[PDB]
Amino acid sequence: AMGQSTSNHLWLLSDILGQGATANVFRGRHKKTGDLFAIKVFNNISFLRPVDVQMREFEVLKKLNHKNIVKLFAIEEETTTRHKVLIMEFCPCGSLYTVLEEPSNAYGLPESEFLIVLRDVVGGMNHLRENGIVHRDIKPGNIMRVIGEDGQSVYKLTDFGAARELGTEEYLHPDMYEGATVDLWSIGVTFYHAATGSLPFRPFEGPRRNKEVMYKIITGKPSGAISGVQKAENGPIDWSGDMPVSCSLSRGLQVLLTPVLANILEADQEKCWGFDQFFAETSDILHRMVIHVFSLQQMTAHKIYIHSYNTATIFHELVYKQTKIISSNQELIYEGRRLVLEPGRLAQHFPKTTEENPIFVVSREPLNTIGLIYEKISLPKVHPRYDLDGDASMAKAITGVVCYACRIASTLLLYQELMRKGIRWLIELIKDDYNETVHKKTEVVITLDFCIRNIEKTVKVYAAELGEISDIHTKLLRLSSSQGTIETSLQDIDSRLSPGGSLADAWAHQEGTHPKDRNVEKLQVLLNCMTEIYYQFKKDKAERRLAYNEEQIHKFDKQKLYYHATKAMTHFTDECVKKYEAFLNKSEEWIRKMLHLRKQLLSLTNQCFDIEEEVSKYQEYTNELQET
Ligand SMILES: CC(C)Oc1cncnc1-c1ccc2c(c1)N[C@@H](Nc1cc([C@@H](C)N3CCN(C(=O)CC(F)(F)F)CC3)ccn1)N2
Repeated sequence: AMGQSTSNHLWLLSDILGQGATANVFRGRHKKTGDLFAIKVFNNISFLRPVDVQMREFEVLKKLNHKNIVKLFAIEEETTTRHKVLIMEFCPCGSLYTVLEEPSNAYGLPESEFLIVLRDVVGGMNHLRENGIVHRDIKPGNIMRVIGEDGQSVYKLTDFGAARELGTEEYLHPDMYEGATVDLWSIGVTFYHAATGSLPFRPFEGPRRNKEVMYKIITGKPSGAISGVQKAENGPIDWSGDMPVSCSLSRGLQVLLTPVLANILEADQEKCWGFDQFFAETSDILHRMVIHVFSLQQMTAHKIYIHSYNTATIFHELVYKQTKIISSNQELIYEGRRLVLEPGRLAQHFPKTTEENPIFVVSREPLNTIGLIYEKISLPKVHPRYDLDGDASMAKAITGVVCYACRIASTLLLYQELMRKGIRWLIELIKDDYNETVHKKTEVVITLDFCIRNIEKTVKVYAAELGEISDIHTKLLRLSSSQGTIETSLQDIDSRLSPGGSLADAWAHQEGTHPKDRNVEKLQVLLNCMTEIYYQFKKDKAERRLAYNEEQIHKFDKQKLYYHATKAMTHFTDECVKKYEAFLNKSEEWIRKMLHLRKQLLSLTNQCFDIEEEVSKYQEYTNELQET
């Protein structure tokens, strides 16, 4: 229907993207070119109208250009109203707030996506700081997303510098609710929200007329606690200086991210960081690369963040911080071959590793098997009330839980398939140690046997030495005999290394789950059915009221969403989880049987080397006879 216009651009007010206090932005096009731009039509601008200062202000912001900041192309005045309109580049993909509405990120964004936002936000925020311009109000609803040429998102800043001539309540700083840290506060709240999927400080009901408690939480924040939430009405505050279990981030990343947030989330400027320390420590985190490590004994995958110029000694040490294995017993395997790392080798030249093909870590010393430990979350109660707004929030919650369950279920299958290979490779590598012990033993055996005969023949070729010649002769059979006693014990190990030898991995090819089971794809089918219903309830919430037929289909759909969820989690716990714990139970035992075999065969190999010294002495010594 009706739609406003300008000299160069036009748009209909139906296509609405954002409703701000001073303005409204809609989806618009250029009057020749037809390209999309965001139209900021200023509403109620007369008592201001500083065509004096804002002219110069917006002209300055126009040429201000960077890849991580929304570009202001032009400022025009409307035809029908003489209103001033900023025309900016259109971000097709929404804001960070829109992505956090997605249930897949209800418990936090993917680790990779978190690094993109973090990198872009700081760089954009840093570009305005070099110009002195500073924001304070940075919020996911104010951080837009577009898709870059490489396909991965690029985040930009967009509605800053609007606080001089005339913070989100949840992202406000304690003293400003009623410098250096006051900047950094809303960003840390943003970063906690992108990693966890929820806000740091939460009263029980929430941000309403009982919001005085919230302010006490912020003002009562002890130490380097990054979060504080009361789980009951008017109850105590559960404080924590670490991140939750539902966090999709790797544990190695949390160790570096935690100090940043603890130091950038505190009201006192005495003990809190500046933009320089902040830019330094996070930029420190982004330049490090990731090397994927799977501890095969304990079944835990790891992401070690290292600078490319760091050595392999701190690498073993940092690995000790996550697997707690001392560097000298840590043994690496890669692409099924053992891997030798010099203590001073740089990380740039490490082999290329992924989570589906990492560097395995094995230890001779026993280690407990932990597995993936994630937080068990059940479904919430579905009320029969028709509150569409309530039905929408409940849809995001219940669908996000199954998203979490489906990611873990996808992680558990990865762990098993990874366990299965690392086990199959390990035995062929330890048998190579077995291929090598008889190996090196054959050098001793024929030299020894013939050596005894030369001494056993010289008695025929030719009282004093004859009595001991026999005695050395007894000892040479004492050792040829012991060469004979261990020889029997190594073929016994060979019977177990053989298929069906009580060490085979056939158990691993049976108990757990496989991609052939297709258990993860099955849950995404039901989970997709649920999200469209979710995005539909938002669409019904936007109407505020629905016609009759649609309200009853909405009541039909809201009930199938519960039935879908129960169907998936039941398939999750009764098939995927249980068959995983059974694969984990038989996993600790087989390593015990493998590490036991590795220590005995170990000894037999040194006993064979133990013996080599004895035949190296009799090799010479007695043939070492001196004579004119
Ligand atoms: C909101 C306030 C902070 O906004 C500003 C304030 N100050 C300065 N700049 C901005 C500013 C600048 C650039 C842009 C935005 C805001 N919003 C942004 N794009 C968009 C895209 C979207 C995404 C979900 N899709 C929605 C469907 N869809 C439409 O077209 C529907 C239609 F057809 F009905 F329109 C295509 C777009 C959402 C929100 N913003 N792009």
